[PDB]
Amino acid sequence: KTSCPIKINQFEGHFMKLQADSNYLLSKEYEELKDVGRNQSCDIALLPENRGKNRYNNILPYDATRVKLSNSDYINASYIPGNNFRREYIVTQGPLPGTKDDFWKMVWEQNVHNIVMVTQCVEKGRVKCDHYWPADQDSLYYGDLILQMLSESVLPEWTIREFKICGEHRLIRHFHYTVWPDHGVPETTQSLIQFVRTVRDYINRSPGAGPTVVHCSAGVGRTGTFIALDRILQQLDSKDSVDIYGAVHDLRLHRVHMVQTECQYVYLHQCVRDVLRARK
Ligand SMILES: Cc1nc(C(Cc2ccccc2)(Cc2ccc(NS(=O)(=O)O)cc2)c2noc(C)n2)no1
Repeated sequence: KTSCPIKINQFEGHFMKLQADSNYLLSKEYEELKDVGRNQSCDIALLPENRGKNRYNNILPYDATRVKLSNSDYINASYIPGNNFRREYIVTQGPLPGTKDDFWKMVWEQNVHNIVMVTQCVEKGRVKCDHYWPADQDSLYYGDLILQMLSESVLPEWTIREFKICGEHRLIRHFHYTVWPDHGVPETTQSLIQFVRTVRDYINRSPGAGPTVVHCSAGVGRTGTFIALDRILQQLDSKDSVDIYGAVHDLRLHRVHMVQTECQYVYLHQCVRDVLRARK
């Protein structure tokens, strides 16, 4: 099983059916995804060299799909296919104090113009991501790069920041969703749907951009849900039919744990359901 497409017109009843007996058919599909991609080696991520480069020792890129620092080429970051092309996203863990120069190096080399962050830095007193961009308008050195924040706009559920980066100038936009708790789901579908549509709008406005960066803490759950939502919301505009199973499957061929909880998988369905409810 690589794909379970569901006709737009069948979805409400289908999803009803999925949620029956305590999400019983849902848990089965989610369970079926469990081992996807997991036959692949993680050997470079496991070198002694690289140990301090990994936030979490069980969340490592596959050797086959890992992003490489041009060049010790090692970053915890994976290439991810999207609705439109094969290297559409780069997905990474929340930077560490000791890898934030690496992270900006990758951003520069890969021609990234848009970053999506869907974790906070510290949640319930637990560190999730370093505060890896400038704290104000003063320019900062990140290895061989200089970065300056040009603007920060704080909205209730996300904050958009514009940076200028120069090497030894590109404009970068950073879309930070602030209300998605780790291992959890946002409070509403409407919020993330609208954030997803905002980002994609700007992506469309970014001629020639490299991959879009998406990250959270480990770079798998909220990051994987974000991207799966981005992909299906495009399918809802182009197709008779949406393939939530297929999307998550695909993400898993490329990185462990993409969409990391059953509830995140349920939430993807709740999103598609509500969009279609709104249309009807
Ligand atoms: C070492 C070790 N770290 C872990 C963690 C964090 C963790 C550790 C111990 C208990 C619960 C979670 C890593 C982790 C941390 C955060 C996220 N969520 S994400 O930020 O949205 O990707 C996903 C994974 C994990 N959580 O789910 C899975 C799968 N791995 N497990 O072993």
